[PDB]
Amino acid sequence: PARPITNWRSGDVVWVTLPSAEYAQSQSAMGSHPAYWSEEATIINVATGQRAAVSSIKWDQVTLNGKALHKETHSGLVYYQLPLMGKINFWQQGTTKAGYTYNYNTTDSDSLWVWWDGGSKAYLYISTYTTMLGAGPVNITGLGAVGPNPV
Repeated sequence: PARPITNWRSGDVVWVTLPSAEYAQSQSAMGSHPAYWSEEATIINVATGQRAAVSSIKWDQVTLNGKALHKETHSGLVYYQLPLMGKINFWQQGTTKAGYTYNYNTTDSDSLWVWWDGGSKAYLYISTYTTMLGAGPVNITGLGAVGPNPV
């Protein structure tokens, strides 16, 4: 059977869709820097072909290289980190209008962050510098390579 969507490995390719994404000026888990986020996001492991709604995944069971994801609580809410190698690339769905991240001209690598209440609701966040794709709602597609476990 195919590797489950909850099992990630370094070097995996992650394709994400953020339907009706909204702009947040300050993402608590991203150093209070801006982010686009969606509550109807889907996540795809491109090489394995497996996929699921982000809100369908139990994020405290997701692993990267067999290790639980790093998690942080900010203002009482829990966020889970899927680190990348390189940056997160995103654009307006169906267009060539690209977004860019907060650290758009640094050598910093990005991370996907997921808020999960422990039930069947979850928000996917991607770093953005500003409202270059609008304040929302805007359909956004994202693409990254899963990175190593954070020290």
